[PDB]
Amino acid sequence: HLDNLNLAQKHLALMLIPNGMPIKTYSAIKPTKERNHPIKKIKGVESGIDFIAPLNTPVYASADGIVDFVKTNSNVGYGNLVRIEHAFGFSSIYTHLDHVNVQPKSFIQKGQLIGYSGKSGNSGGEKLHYEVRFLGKILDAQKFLAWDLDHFQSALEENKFIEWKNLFWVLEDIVQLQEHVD
Amino acid sequence: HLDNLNLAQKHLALMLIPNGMPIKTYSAIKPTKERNHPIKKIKGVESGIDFIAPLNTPVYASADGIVDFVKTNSNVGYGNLVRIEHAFGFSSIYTHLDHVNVQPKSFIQKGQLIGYSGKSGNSGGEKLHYEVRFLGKILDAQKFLAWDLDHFQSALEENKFIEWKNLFWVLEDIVQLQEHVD
Repeated sequence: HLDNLNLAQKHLALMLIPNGMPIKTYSAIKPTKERNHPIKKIKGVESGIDFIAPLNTPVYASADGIVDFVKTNSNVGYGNLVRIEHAFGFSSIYTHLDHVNVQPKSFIQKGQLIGYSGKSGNSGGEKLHYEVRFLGKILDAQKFLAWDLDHFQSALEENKFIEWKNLFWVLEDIVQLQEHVD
Repeated sequence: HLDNLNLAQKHLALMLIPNGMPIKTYSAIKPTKERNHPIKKIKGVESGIDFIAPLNTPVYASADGIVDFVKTNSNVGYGNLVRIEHAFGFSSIYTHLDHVNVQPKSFIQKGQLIGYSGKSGNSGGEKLHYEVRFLGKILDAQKFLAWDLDHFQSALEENKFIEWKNLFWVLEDIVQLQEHVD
């Protein structure tokens, strides 16, 4: 069934689950594993990815959801940050920000501006730190960056801890309900 | 706009956000405020509702989501329980269960069986304890019990802490995308 998903299922998944790039301009992308981790201060921690980008680069939500946590005047650890809760257990986090433009409890639309990149906290310089998690579990963010309508299998290969078939069964019942209402 | 929502928005909201009764058979419904709270052991705690029902009554998910936490062999506090995370910050919890039939990380469909009612923990007898929350904040569960297609304003009157207009703007963009794909 993961090979024969319909377009309605694909479009719905890409509104609800993080996908694509959260920033339009960057000079480099590097895993956080390869620098001193913002909290643990050692290399080798599986912890998402950093977009090397100049101060004040706009940062955009990677899927619909709700803001559940922000830090707006912090210069320690992750620094200023936004965490977005998405459907079906996914979350995305955006850190080291210069400025935060959304409030906790605010509903979020995919592509909405949520802040401006900075160097706050233990950043190692001007960059956006980005993580995608599933019930708090760290995932390979690159698989979600590369996920789009023309590359739909990308995120589905993050399959060890996520039961994608069962998620798409749930989404099929949502798409069928709207076809019945058309 | 909350008066002129289309049917596609209404149907989508009722798949994603808790609504209706999580149990088919009960003798009484009473707020948990009116009994000794499972944890605090005093009256007057705003804490959801209890369905007075006999042991082994099946318990059903009130919306689509993901199981984020279970207790399966507990006889203290809330007892055996399932917590379901829904989209847009909502959660539902089902407690005092005799048996739990879902695992953490499992995707859930609205109406799916999730366990069997019991008297586990500080239950005060055979009952299902049920709570609906928004980013961890307790809500008036009766407003979600009474919410359905023919009574669509019911949950929308829980309006003090939830920006329903903004939520429905987000849902409108999902419904428009599927109309464009039809």
